[PDB]
Amino acid sequence: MSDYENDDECWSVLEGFRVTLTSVIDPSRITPYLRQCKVLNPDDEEQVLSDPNLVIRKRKVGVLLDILQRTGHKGYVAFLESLELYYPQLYKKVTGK
Ligand SMILES: [Zn+2]
Repeated sequence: MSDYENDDECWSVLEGFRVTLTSVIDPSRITPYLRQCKVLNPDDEEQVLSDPNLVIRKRKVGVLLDILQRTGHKGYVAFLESLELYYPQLYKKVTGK
């Protein structure tokens, strides 16, 4: 069991994509998927679903990534999974494969 992660590298790359990520990704849509991957907390699910309209989405996903970094690279893998599942063309941009 290690103290902290070095995945600040992984999530600072997503900052370079944040302008697209926070616009295209539905954070409230994938809340049970992120908890299934054990990268989202029950309290944070309640706080993301607190917006029924999701017109504030471009703030919501940005604050979501802040919380997901704290699960290390596992949040980043479950992130790329949610992209590969729901948004194929966005996934190809973010991973760049
Ligand atoms: Zn990493």
